Amino acid sequence: KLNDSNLFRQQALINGEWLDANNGEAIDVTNPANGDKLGSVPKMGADETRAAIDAANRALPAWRALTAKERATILRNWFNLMMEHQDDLARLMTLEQGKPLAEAKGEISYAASFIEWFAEEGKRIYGDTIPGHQADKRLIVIKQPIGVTAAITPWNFPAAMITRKAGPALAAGCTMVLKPASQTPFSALALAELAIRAGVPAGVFNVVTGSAGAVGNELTSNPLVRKLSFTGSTEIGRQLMEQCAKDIKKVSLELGGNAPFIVFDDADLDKAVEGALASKFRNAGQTCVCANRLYVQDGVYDRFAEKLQQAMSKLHIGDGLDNGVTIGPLIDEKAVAKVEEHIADALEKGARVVCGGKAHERGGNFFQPTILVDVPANAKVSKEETFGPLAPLFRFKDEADVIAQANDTEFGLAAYFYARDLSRVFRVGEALEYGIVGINTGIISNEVAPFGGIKASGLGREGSKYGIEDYLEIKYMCIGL
Amino acid sequence: KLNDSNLFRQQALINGEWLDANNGEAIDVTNPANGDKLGSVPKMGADETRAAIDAANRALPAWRALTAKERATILRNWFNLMMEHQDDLARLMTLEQGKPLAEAKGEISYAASFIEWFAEEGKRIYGDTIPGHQADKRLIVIKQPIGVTAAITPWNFPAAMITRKAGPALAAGCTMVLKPASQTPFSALALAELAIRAGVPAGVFNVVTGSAGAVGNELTSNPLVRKLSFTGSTEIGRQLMEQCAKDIKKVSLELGGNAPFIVFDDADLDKAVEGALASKFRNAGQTCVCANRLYVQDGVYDRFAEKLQQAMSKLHIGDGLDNGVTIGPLIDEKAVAKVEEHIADALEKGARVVCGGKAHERGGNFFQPTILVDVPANAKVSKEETFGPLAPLFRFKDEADVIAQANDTEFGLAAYFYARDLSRVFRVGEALEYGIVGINTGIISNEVAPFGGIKASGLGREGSKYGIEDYLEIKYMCIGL
Amino acid sequence: KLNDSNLFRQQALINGEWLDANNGEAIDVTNPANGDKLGSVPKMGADETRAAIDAANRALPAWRALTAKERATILRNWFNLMMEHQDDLARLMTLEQGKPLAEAKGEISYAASFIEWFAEEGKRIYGDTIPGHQADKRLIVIKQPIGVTAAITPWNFPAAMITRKAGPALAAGCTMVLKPASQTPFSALALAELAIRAGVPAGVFNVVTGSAGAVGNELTSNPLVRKLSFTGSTEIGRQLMEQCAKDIKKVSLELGGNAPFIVFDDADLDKAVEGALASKFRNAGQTCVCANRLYVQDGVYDRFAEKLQQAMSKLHIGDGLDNGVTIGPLIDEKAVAKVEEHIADALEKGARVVCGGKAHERGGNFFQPTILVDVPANAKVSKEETFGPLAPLFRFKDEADVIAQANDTEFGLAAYFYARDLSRVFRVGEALEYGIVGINTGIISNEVAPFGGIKASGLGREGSKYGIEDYLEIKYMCIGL
Amino acid sequence: KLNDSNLFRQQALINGEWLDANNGEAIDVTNPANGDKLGSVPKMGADETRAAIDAANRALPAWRALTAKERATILRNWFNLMMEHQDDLARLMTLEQGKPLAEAKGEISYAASFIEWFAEEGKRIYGDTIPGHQADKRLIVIKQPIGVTAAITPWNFPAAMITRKAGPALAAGCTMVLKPASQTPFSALALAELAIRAGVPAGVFNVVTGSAGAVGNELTSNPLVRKLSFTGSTEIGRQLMEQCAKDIKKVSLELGGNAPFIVFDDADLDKAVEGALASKFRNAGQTCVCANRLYVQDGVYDRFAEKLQQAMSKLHIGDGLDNGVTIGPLIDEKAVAKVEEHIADALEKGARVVCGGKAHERGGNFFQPTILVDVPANAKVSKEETFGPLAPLFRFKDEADVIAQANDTEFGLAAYFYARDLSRVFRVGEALEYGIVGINTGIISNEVAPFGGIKASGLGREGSKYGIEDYLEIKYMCIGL
Ligand SMILES: NC(=O)c1ccc[n+]([C@@H]2O[C@H](COP(=O)([O-])OP(=O)(O)OC[C@H]3O[C@@H](n4cnc5c(N)ncnc54)[C@H](OP(=O)(O)O)[C@@H]3O)[C@@H](O)[C@H]2O)c1
Ligand SMILES: NC(=O)c1ccc[n+]([C@@H]2O[C@H](COP(=O)([O-])OP(=O)(O)OC[C@H]3O[C@@H](n4cnc5c(N)ncnc54)[C@H](OP(=O)(O)O)[C@@H]3O)[C@@H](O)[C@H]2O)c1
Repeated sequence: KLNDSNLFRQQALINGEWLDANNGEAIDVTNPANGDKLGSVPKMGADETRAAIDAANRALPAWRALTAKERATILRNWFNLMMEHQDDLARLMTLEQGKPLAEAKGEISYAASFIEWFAEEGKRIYGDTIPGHQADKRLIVIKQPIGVTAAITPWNFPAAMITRKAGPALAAGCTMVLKPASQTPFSALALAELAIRAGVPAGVFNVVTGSAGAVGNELTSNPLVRKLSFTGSTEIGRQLMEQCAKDIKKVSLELGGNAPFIVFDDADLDKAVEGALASKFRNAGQTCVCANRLYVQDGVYDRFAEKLQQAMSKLHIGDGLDNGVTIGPLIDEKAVAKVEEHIADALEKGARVVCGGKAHERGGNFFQPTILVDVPANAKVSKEETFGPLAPLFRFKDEADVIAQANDTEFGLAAYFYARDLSRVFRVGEALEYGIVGINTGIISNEVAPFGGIKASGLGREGSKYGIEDYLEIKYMCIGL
Repeated sequence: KLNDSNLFRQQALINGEWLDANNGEAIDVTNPANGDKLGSVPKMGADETRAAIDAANRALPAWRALTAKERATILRNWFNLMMEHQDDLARLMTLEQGKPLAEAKGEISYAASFIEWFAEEGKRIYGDTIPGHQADKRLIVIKQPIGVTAAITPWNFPAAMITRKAGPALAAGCTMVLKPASQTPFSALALAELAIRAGVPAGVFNVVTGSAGAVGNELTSNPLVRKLSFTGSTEIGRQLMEQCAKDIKKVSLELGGNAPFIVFDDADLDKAVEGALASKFRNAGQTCVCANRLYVQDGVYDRFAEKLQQAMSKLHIGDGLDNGVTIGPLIDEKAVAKVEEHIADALEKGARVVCGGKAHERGGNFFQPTILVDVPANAKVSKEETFGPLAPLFRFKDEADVIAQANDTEFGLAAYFYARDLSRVFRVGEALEYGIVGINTGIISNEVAPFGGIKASGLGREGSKYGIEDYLEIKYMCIGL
Repeated sequence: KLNDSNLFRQQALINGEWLDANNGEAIDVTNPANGDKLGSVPKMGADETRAAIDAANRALPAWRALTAKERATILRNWFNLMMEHQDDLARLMTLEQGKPLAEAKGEISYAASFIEWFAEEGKRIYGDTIPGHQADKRLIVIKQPIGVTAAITPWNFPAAMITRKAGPALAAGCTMVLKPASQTPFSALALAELAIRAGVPAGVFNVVTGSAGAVGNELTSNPLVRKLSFTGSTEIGRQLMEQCAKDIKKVSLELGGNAPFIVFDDADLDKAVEGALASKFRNAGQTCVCANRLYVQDGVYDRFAEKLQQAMSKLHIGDGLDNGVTIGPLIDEKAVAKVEEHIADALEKGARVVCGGKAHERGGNFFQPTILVDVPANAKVSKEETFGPLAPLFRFKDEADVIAQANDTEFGLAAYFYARDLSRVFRVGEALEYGIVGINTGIISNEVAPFGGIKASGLGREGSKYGIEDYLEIKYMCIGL
Repeated sequence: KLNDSNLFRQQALINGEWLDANNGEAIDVTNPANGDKLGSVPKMGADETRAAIDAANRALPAWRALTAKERATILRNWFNLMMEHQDDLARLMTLEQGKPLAEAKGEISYAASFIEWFAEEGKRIYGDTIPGHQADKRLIVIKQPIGVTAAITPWNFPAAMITRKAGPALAAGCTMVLKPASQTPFSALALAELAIRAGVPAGVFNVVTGSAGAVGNELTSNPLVRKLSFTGSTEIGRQLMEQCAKDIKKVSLELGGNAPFIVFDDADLDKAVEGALASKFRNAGQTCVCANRLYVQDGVYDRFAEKLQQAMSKLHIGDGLDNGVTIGPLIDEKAVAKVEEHIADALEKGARVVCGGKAHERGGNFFQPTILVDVPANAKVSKEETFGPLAPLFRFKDEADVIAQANDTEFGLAAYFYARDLSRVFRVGEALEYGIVGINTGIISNEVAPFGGIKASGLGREGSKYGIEDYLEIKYMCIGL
């Protein structure tokens, strides 16, 4: 398999040391395309996690004390190494998580861009001087690393989730203990390996593998951890925020979404269809910003449905390492069951399957890209994140009406719409209750803009100048002359 | 009492209406100097709070839709009214909370400044344009009001605590339901009255008085509330943050502090003493940023102690309405009990009373300005928040030792130090784990600088350009050409 | 006359004293509507200007040394006084410059807004801290007043031109010597009077009246003057910039414009006509941002021309003090002469007058609002600033053609266009070589956005956070630990 | 000689082509250490410069149209190449300009950092959105490249002067025509060569060699050039600013300095001496920020003078290619003469040579580091830029006195002072009329902070987030809904 075999790691990284769990237990990792065992990863608990936090704390003063340029040098080394080893990293990711190799290569590039961006940002952590309240007073604001930080990351973007958190943390001058998804830990550990090679000192970046709560409970209850960042389900987000209350930790969360994708009568339809295909079926729909509800205005509903159906039959389901495959398997059978459930629920409420609608002939974790039409506003899918390759099409008549429908949810991460009228664009863009709004495009991803949710969708922002804020503390100094 | 009798309110403000509780129950409010009943306020519960939230929700679109200048006009009217009625407002505050009239006048001025500052800041909510990731993409960031907000405020700064939250909320384009302290609600309600007179529309700013549980539980559990701001004890902060997890609310907290006040060998000792007197004994020590631990270097310990004792003998205890009174009573008998406990604890651990030491001859809520020496680091008085006119005094050797001692706490709000050497000032200023650092000054309060805590001391900042951020949501728009 | 007779001043203000010229010579000021003498102002020269500069220099340390808040108090007093005396100030302006009373009241309000805006901005002059290049280095940037400043202002906006320069100068902590237009000096002197009443100290703001080059030569050659701001003709801009080279003065310039006004096929035509009317005929076309060239796409040319002609009928010419008058006289005979020359030049090159086109029946400085068609691109009116009620109409074919035509000029001040298509709006908005671009609106004026030109049109910006920059010097401080 | 022989170029670079002058005339370049001919560069004039401007103009749309990241990729390649070829570039520079090899290597590294920094800054050109003046208005500010730019650079920092201007220009999206110093053109042309290798397209960066005004007259009179940046003498700065007035060009200037270096009673003397040695004798005192006047307080004057004299023994004069040489030759005989003239005027006015005092035994351009004492304020050296290894020592009594003396000059570039007292540091730091202030350090150079002068010392800033502003135009767009 790999050009560089040392990128494949079956041990956790704590304080510069590759280690097994104290008790020797491991978690098996399997290939979602076929069920084959790829390897394993330590099943760590509180004790190893505690040791990792103590290592992060011990390494903090010396990391914090480096110049921004010397941190930038190390981080840029990390970035360069990621790009150098791109092919191996992509292969590793396809094997453990399932997405097509081209998608995985794209993710490596995107993931790496966070390391580069924040290396640069670290040199631009600006304080302020503020005109004084009295002639004999001087006011200075500085921004300093929050300290030891914890990160919990999901399985759907096994590389980019890491770098979206480690990038700003390390560039801020913080240290980090990261717990990657048990289903896709290899990508995280490979990045850890490249961090060593880049010159990241022992204890500055630690990767601890184990079962959800064992590691997580220690991360949220240890007062040395001053900041937690989590990406995943809304329910676990709730529990983690509750747990963080004891120490009044600063918490960043990127949670559930239920993205509306809105096509107005004045849209460029071919572009809407391309946007919809890219937005819905990226990572087989296993994305927090995937179109989950497709609202199409009555004037263009029939034409759009036809074009979308034409475009969808062109997708190739298969093993993500094979030529021309554009839809891989879902992560597990639990993901499949949810897609199945959403389809059944839409049917019981009067929707019609136009195409797909069932598990793929391959079985296992493979599901057919599917289109539902005549989907009513009371359907589960209208309220609940699908996380799979299902396009449900909601009809609409009126702009005010669709805005009300789009916003009628506790979530508020990404939304998309297609329209050409300037005034319409402003009205809809402004009225949508979402943290991210794609306008005439289905692909919004980059490292330079703030990515995050409002409402039940989360707290804080990732990427951009705003992204590093969450890892800093403001200090106000008032000097008496 | 008052020049304008209509400033004294004994009813809550909901949706522009002055109301009693539905069940007509009231909370009595007494004068802490003597125990006299001043009046009462409604004892509202979930029902009235719910109705207030619904009013704030209803009022939000039209408030949000005003220009920043028209919001500024209304807020500047409120500011001007506060300053016009300064004398009445100060009197009202002295009567209900106890502080000397001059301190109350000072607080009105400071409280009002937040309204003015944020009126101005509202016009300066700047979005961004960011260079695109592709030639056919445009990136725009806008900042919009988070929506309906809740505020819970304490008794120690009965006017400033209101304006530090209502100012940025309203200027951001949010609406607000505020629950003021049951011991000092009149200040809040007078401000409410002036908000009506200023042109603040019905439902934009609501003040609900009642039991903490009954009002607070509704604030934290109603999903229409998207943001909570609280100032008070660390334990209630923990509970409120837990409760906010359900809706993933944005939370601002300003909590406990245990402020170290550090005097180095090279300090101006007369200035250090002045700063210590101002910092420790302001509001009789009932301040979240009050000096709570006095660290004085070996070389100057004896001289500082002598000078401090000279300066303190000049302190005058009495009714806050009387000439020359500089120490008023504490807020209630439990305030006294805590101070008494901290003394008892330090003595049992081998400390010495240098002056004060017990409850004043007047009795009731009055307490003797107290200094302790020979206090060990594990004493209640040096680990917990005292909120009384009691200071332990510590000797230290050098820079390294005192920094370690200063930072050896779960808190992180304010710290102070006195030194003249430039290098020392940077070293100590940077090393202190506090959100606020006073350097050669004991008074750091203003509206223009970010005020808040790190660690267990809070989340978010109040005042300054950063203050309004906590009430805004960032929206990223990506336009496809 | 006036409600407050002391607003009418016939003396200059130097160092808090109302003075005549040393030689007692005066400049007569006449009413452009009828030629009546209104009064006179001192005809000052180098001597009095030098004394004004010395007074500004002398007052600088104490003005600079005030807190931002105390400068804000004084400037807000000035703002408030301007609004209080709005009616008198508007009357005074209509009498001396000619514009309709409603336009003059509008200008007072707009002029005043600069004083308020900058009073606020003075409190928000932010320095920086920058991460250091070495561990033992600290980098701090502060912004300080440039020092003594000079302002030269034109006759077309006799109040707003003052406040757009004095506002940011005084808020920055600078002092100022201002030379107003000889044709409209009363508005400037009234403002000066209000500055006294507001608490602006002697020598902080001085108004010297006199003949262009005598006062100007002293302003540009005196090394105590560190900054010059000028609004007027391009040719005088060139000369003043040349003169400022000796001392390497910081120079702000707002110069000539030749504003294209572009109407696309997909425009809302009624809104385009309304915008065109407002943009072209405001201040009788005597505005640096007035539509000077009207480009209308082939598909809508005929309809637009018809509608514009209908709308122009409801403009009423007369004395600006009379009810319903919407076009006053031009400033003088020379202005009438330039409009006649533009029309004559157009006609001899094949142009055709649609309506108007001759001096008004009243004579003097009154001119008929005029539409010209068949105007060649080599016509004086398509190349030069007209500053009169003259609307030439240009046909166009496609977007790329009109952009090339709009940009084919040395000027680059304001441009306007009307379109509904989102992509078109971006393409055109981005490609126009102008400092200010109105999109689907003819009225772009406010204090909060940066106003200024590119190319031969000027240097620097007025209004906004960028406006105060031109009156500050950046100071970089590098501290060695 | 060089590792990479193609770095040594004897032709100009215009539109991607290496060219001789139209008339084949060349300028000889000699080694200042011995007078040897190194080679020559074209003696170009108006015609070639005009062709270069046309080439820059032609290349602008496609350079402007790239994404910020693709410009960053090209610029980072340039940076990397500079660091890769550091040894050759350093050698080339030492040969043509004379400075020690270690100084030259340091300049290459410093010069390269501007290219890196601005590559990063280009991705961070932020526009704004501003809250509207009316509910139906939206305000957007964008920042766009100013267009074709011209740069004129001096001989003292033959690499860093180029990159300080080309860096921000190209990162802004501008194109550039650069005229390097005729005495040190090879460094510029080598950088040009690496720009080709980096992927900088033809016409984006042009280097035209020629003698002063020939090239300069065309740069300043050609209206396609919209921005000029110049570093050199004050007198040429004045002339260039005058010439730029015709087109109202945006002008950046870094001119003469006369840096005061102030040592207070409470300074660390050994550190002051080290700082003074580094500040005064870097590049043999041929730097715009070199200490030119040494003010030492009465209490420490004698001790400082003794220590400075001891330290001046650590200076080793010779060929910059030889081991341990720390002072090279001056640039030419005219430089030697000016130093001899300053010493003579100082002695004529009563000053005394403590050490050195005349040309170095080698002759040619070699001069002895000199200390003067007993220097009066009327000496030329107190008013004029020496640009040579001459340290004059002034005695001062107190703070107010030295501040007044320091500021008593038309210059305002760099100043330095040594003091430990916090209050003193603020007082003096704030009161100094300089763009750059070193505090307890003699070395202030970096790419992250704004570098530039006030008063007659310049316009604009180089390095930092501010550095790019001078190369952008602000565009205000106002959208009507
Ligand atoms: N991009 C996203 O915002 C995102 C990502 C993933 C899932 N989801 C949503 O969640 C749904 C299904 O849930 P899921 O199982 O994939 O995600 P989940 O339960 O929210 O878990 C996400 C990650 O958090 C860890 N985790 C769970 N509970 C924890 C705890 N108490 N303490 C510490 N860590 C804990 C898990 O670790 P283990 O791997 O060890 O179990 C997992 O890697 C999906 O269908 C999707 O809608 C969203
Ligand atoms: N860092 C600085 O601010 C700096 C730098 C250099 C000099 N100086 C000052 O000037 C003195 C040295 O004299 P200098 O002859 O080197 O100074 P200068 O006359 O200002 O020359 C500086 C550079 O600008 C070029 N130049 C001069 N006039 C020009 C014009 N009209 N158009 C276009 N380019 C023009 C020259 O090119 P050519 O080589 O082709 O003649 C030279 O390389 C020093 O003693 C110092 O005080 C200061």
